[PDB]
Amino acid sequence: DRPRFSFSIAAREGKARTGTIEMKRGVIRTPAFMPVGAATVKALKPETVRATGADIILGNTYHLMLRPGAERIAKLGGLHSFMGWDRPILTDSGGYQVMKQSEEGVTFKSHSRHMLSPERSIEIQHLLGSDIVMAFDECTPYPATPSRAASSMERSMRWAKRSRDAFDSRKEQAENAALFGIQQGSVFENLRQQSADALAEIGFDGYAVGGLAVGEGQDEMFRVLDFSVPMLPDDKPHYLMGVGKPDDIVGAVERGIDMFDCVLPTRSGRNGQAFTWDGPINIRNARFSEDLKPLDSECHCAVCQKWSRAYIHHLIRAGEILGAMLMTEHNIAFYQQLMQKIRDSISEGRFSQFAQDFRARYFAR
Amino acid sequence: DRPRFSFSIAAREGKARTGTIEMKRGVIRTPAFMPVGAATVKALKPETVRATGADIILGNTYHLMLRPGAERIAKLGGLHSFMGWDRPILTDSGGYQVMKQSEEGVTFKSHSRHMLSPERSIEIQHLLGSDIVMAFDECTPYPATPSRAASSMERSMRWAKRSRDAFDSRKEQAENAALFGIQQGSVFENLRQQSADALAEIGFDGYAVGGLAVGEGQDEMFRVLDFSVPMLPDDKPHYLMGVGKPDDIVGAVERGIDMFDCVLPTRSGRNGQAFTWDGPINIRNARFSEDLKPLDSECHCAVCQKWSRAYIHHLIRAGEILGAMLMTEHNIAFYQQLMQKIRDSISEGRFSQFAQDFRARYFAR
Ligand SMILES: Nc1nc2[nH]cnc2c(=O)[nH]1
Ligand SMILES: Nc1nc2[nH]cnc2c(=O)[nH]1
Ligand SMILES: [Zn+2]
Ligand SMILES: [Zn+2]
Repeated sequence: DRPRFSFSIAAREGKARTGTIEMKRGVIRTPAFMPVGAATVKALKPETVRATGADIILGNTYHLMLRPGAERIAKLGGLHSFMGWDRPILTDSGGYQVMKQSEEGVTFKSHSRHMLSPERSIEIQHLLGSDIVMAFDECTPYPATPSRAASSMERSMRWAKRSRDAFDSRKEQAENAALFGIQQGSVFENLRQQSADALAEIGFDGYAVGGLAVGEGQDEMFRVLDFSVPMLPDDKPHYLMGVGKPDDIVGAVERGIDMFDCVLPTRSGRNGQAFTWDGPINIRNARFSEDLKPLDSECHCAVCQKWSRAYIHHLIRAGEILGAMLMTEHNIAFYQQLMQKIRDSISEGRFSQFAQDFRARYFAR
Repeated sequence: DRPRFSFSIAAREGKARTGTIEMKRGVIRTPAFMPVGAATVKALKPETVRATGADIILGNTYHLMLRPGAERIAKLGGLHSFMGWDRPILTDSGGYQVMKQSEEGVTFKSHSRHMLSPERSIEIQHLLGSDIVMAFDECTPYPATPSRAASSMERSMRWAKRSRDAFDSRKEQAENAALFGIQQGSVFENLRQQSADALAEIGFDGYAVGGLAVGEGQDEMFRVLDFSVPMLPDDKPHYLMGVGKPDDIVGAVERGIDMFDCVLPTRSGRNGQAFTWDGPINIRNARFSEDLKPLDSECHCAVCQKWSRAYIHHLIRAGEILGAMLMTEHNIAFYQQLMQKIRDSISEGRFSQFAQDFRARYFAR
């Protein structure tokens, strides 16, 4: 009864947009942050992930195809049933993480040798029962010569067409899921343009900006976004893969990005870093040992309603699992509250002021 | 408004009893199992601990006096506030875990040298804000000569009197908390009798059987319980410290024990062992990789409502925190459901049949 995929832009401010993606398993409010999930968002039950405000999570073809295996997950009823998350899941395509390359695909050894190709990647994502399927692309190293960036991007575009065809051949997948293409081209405007043109000629439900989670720094990332995002179709979602810190997200939204994923909130949380509106803090630091305030005194999350910095400091220093649980829940909730403030401010025509106020306070520390 | 400590026996069957302990922070249904908590029941939020049915948890003087420190916990508002558990907490006294002994107390080095004595143990437990305070006792090694068991037990009884006096001197503690004595005497009936007599002459709110979590095996433990529990005052709770496996608990209840604590459900859970009515299972075993049944198909816990053996097998093999969370919640819930079945069967006059049926199925596997 519900739409397969319908993106609607409710409001804009500059290049920023806010809206919704309606899918069969739920609505995704944009700009959106996707928590990253080995068939788990680390240290969180799915109900807790949802309680933080997340509408969609990310799963990884590369990990799940090895453990527990794609056919096995399908036999067990699909990834949603397996992990107990009934809302949308976006799966990355696997070629990027895994990085022997050839025109056919990539061969690799598990940490046993396996192969991935556009066709196999689409099939794996089908067996998992993904809602948003990513085209199978190639990682371009950074830095790269223009010529190597070009040949990598061109192979990715041929693989994008193969991904489109494989997805469209599987009628249940094409009826129930969406397919996103991935723009490549390293930091080079002409290659980014050729990549955007190729992807739009194939046609996708959404367009990711790939190849920018590669250590280039925020200034260069923003420079590339400045020219790259306008090349993508305006009427489809724009997904910046693997980004990022809170300020990266704000600046990327200012440049027209609608969707994000990053391991930072989960990974940092486990390692004692909590995100706050006054910047990140390292909860293991001695200065928190008697601090009865919550991690952030404006955060609405359940952790900040119930436990102090002092307690969480104690747990993390003791290596206690509950410490990782509480830090991760707070960090994912912080990211979701950031996205909510972004959405509300764009809707209300005050996103420019929000971004300025956010940066002033976040970097004052 | 609520009672400091009121034990009522509602029903009996043989030596088994069922009833309630009313305290200021809540009611404890007996026979009771206390999950063990570094100011956390490992991998569980307090609300989850409560959702499993637990009425009371155990905390440890020895660990908390070093990390984060007893004065520090008191400055932060007490252990209940610090960890977010508002119901009763029983604290062990520290002398046992820590095991230089003298009549004054025990000196030890942290894994810095510290001292514990009856007076300091009571003070630490006061600073933590414990509801049930344990007398400061000595660990008798197993095996022990009769003479060494006697001298150890006698020192423990002198320390029990010092514990009583220190507790009674602190009027807020004596008004709001309860004090339990600990019977010692190794495996020797005459020493167990002398110990029970000394404790009853001092007078306590409850009586623990100490010195039986020492590797003697179930047959010998039961033999000692057979004569030791009847020596304790009938009208106060009987607490078997550090026990045990499900069958240990059932047999100990048959011998008049009302309260238990053990790390098994939490520790085993993290290491992949799940308790079921058909005995323990090792969820990492290959036989569970495609098993869509829950950990136990009769268990009422939230884990068994929502996730399969196959998923939990995957999580534990992957080293995922959620695996430890789910295993621990299920195991603590299993223990609580065991206690509930024990309480109901005693109340209904069918505990003998329950124990027989339980053992037949648990050991059939
Ligand atoms: N498939 C894919 N995933 C990514 N995650 C971060 N960057 C990328 C990329 O370029 N491609
Ligand atoms: N204090 C104390 N704690 C225990 N836990 C298990 N056995 C004992 C004991 O004999 N004394
Ligand atoms: Zn928070
Ligand atoms: Zn269960």
